[PDB]
Amino acid sequence: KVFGRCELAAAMKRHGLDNYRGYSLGNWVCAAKFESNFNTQATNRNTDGSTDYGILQINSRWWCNDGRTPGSRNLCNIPCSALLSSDITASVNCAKKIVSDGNGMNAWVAWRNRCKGTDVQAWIRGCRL
Ligand SMILES: [Cl-]
Repeated sequence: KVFGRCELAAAMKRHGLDNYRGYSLGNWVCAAKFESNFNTQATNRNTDGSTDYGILQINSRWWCNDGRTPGSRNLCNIPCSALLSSDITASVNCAKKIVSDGNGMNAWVAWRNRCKGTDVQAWIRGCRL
C-alpha cells in the first residue's frame, strides 16, 4: 500500500503519533516520505546484513525478526513482515518503542537529515484532521 500524504497523516493521528514524545504529526509524515515514499512494502538491506522494513523503515538488527539477521534482537516482538502490512498499526506501535529509546527520532537518519529543523508542519497542511 502506497499511502496518500493526508491518508497517512490521518492514520498516524488515529494511532496517536501526533506529538508523541513531543514530535508533532508532521515529523512522522516527513519521516515516512523520505524513508519509504509512503510505501508499506518498502525494504532496504543495509551493510551489517540487517534489513529496513516498511513505511518507517524499521531495522531488523534490533526491532523485528526476519530470520536472517544473526545475533540481532526483536524488541518489538514481531516478524518484520508484519511491518509491511497495509495496516500500519504494527509499524506505529514499534516506532513508539523506538522513539522512546532515548535518542528520539534521530533513530531515523532520513528524518535527521531531511526533516529535522525544517517546516515539518507543511507535510500536514491542507489535510482534514
Ligand atoms: Cl529504525
